[PDB]
Amino acid sequence: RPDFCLEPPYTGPCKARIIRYFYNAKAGLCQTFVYGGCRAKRGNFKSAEDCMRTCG
Repeated sequence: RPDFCLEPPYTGPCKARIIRYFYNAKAGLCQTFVYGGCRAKRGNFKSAEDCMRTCG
């Protein structure tokens, strides 16, 4: 599990409301967050599956 998996999700400064996934280490599963559309961090996934495969 890369360290980026444990960094908090980042919405960023753009104004869209795109649902993305992040790994919640406490819960042990990937959950959703609202992404603004630009300046994403590494722990920003397009599906629960991509998220679980990388961070799970």
